[PDB]
Amino acid sequence: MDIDPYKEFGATVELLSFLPSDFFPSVRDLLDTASALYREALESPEHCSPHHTALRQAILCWGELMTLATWVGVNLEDPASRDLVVSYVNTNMGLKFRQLLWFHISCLTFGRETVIEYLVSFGVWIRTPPAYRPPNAPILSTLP
Amino acid sequence: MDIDPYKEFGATVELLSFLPSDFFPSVRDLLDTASALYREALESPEHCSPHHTALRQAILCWGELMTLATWVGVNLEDPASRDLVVSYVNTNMGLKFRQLLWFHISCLTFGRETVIEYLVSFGVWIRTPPAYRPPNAPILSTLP
Amino acid sequence: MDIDPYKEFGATVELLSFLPSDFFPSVRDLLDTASALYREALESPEHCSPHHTALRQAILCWGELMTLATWVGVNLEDPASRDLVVSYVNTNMGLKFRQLLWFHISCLTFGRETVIEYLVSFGVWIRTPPAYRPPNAPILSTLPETTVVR
Amino acid sequence: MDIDPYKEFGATVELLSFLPSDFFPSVRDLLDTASALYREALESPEHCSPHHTALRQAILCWGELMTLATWVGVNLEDPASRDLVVSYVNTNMGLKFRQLLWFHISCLTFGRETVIEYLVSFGVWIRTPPAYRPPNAPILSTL
Repeated sequence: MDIDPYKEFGATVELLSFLPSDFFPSVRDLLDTASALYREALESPEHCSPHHTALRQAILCWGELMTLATWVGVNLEDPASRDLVVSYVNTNMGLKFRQLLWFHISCLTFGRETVIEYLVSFGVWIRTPPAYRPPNAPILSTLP
Repeated sequence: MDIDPYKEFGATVELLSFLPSDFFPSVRDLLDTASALYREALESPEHCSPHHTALRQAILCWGELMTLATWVGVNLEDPASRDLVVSYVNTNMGLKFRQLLWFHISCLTFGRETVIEYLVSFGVWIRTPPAYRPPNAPILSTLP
Repeated sequence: MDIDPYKEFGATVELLSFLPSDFFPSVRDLLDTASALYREALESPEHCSPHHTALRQAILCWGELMTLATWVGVNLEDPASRDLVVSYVNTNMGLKFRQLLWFHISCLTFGRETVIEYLVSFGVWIRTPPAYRPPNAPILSTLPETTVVR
Repeated sequence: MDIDPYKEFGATVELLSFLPSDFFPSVRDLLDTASALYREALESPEHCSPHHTALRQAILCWGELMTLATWVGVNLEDPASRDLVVSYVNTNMGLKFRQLLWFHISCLTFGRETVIEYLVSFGVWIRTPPAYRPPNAPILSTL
């Protein structure tokens, strides 16, 4: 099964590649935003939304990966190898889950259509070469 | 954040641990069942069901966990350690994911209420002394 | 004060004295059935049923007995004495609390009248001599004789 | 499970911790009161009240604990460890069970709301410093 966790919603892994890897906030900041804005909804026993379901699952997924990495590192005896494996994790699983959490939190806060239009607009902005790129990058906001 | 994944479906980790650990089919068997029965639905751009969303997320998480495991295993060179770490990841993460995939596949196939009643019935059955319980173990079936 | 814990429910200790020890699941299995089936109602702040009240009190006192026995054993210095106290508790209080928890869980699941009818039938079966009673004991279950869920 | 034996009624263990450990009457006095006032109600085949159910269970299971304690003491070696066992049984199980018996008997006799109000009032009384603490400790009464 070649499953794309976004085509269920309307985006694709290549639509989120418009945003660079250095754009997404850290996992700590994303989970803090989740606990701040959507905590009661996430622990509610209701199917509040597909975004809520996917977000619950993703949070538990990162919990499992962090448990595994912590146990492996605790049993590990070589700190250089520990740094290498934590860099590998943060590079691949870290980036993938930062993408997932950014997408779901933003679709909950501002809206799925707005998030997809923002993806297209930021793709345009980041494709435009710097000499002709506006200093005001596009951003999701509920204010003028 | 204290997220219980089964809660939004009406179940609990206490209810899925109410069944034995060696009852749940292997992760390969469950993934094969998923690919054989609901591949076109898991790869389709539709919120077919909360079970479909949770199943997509669980499959992707198992892929990521196995990716981390095989990467660290290929980079390491200790066979006893391979055995220890594979046993650890199995008995914890593989058990959690066996419970998850079993629950979701069985729900999609038979019914959420049917799966919950099966949980309670099979638990009481395994706990009842043999001479005072029905001789055959309970099992879910589509054939009338 | 000559209190019968089942009398308020219409059963009696003489009616539950026919069920053999092998008929009841272990105290751990019964407490697990409770925790997995009616935990939300047993921890709730509202009276749900006389069975729920009696079951709460039974679980609490089983815990207290267990803590007492654990303290006694930890203090004690003889392995044979530890085995003896464990055997005594498991044959005197273990069986009684198995009876109580089984009764209340089964009344919550199936029904009080159904448990009482099953007790009468099991009494007949268990008092009938072996060469004259059917080989399979009467069964109180939530499943048919095929044990296949659809 | 975290079953609180008073939660279904309206009190908690945090609420009953207001009263000290030396305040509750002895199990003998509590069982004598229970007998004299509600023997026919606790021996009757009726769910007269959740308080009656809890009181029946408490009486029988305290008798169970006493049977275990007497067997252990009869089998034990020396009066030193015997009195140590008895002191442990008292300070923990006897205290908890006279808490339970006091709560349910007082509820049955005066009223559940009255018992909870009495708990709050006794908390206030026991927190007030002695120089300003009245000698008339709060007491449950009908007349």
